[PDB]
Amino acid sequence: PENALDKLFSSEQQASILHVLNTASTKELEAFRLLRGRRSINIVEHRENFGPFQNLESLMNVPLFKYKSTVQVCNSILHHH
Repeated sequence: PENALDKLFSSEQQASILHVLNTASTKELEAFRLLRGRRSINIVEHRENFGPFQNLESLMNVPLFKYKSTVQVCNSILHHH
């Protein structure tokens, strides 16, 4: 986890992003431009079938997320939640 995506964020920043990923509706997620469309549905359905996100790296398990796009999504949620 020393090389985890999560290490790019402080613990409080990580908690703030995870809270949104774990509680926002698809409509609320689509307010983040990078999540408009299928990504928003994917986050909500993944958390329902696999559980709430415990770390940000876990977003790479969601279709349509890669490392770079995960970082960019998290940076947007951090600033605009």
